[PDB]
Amino acid sequence: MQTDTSNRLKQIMAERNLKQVDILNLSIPFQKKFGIKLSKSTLSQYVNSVQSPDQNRIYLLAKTLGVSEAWLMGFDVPMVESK
Repeated sequence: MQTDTSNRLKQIMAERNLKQVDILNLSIPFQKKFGIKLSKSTLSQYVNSVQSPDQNRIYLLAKTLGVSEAWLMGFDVPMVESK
């Protein structure tokens, strides 16, 4: 069994009372440190199950939110310990 990245993002937003604006703004310092861009439009496509994140944007969002990258991809693993 597994889930998808859209469900994982929705779990984050329910656990921590976040909206997409919070996710995107929390990511800004990480986008600069890692050299990985994420736009408002792209993040909405991930939450609405229109596209899956590529390798670089999983890494960005897993570091931003402090969660396992395998978990954020939708595998049935622990939320925190990969990377």
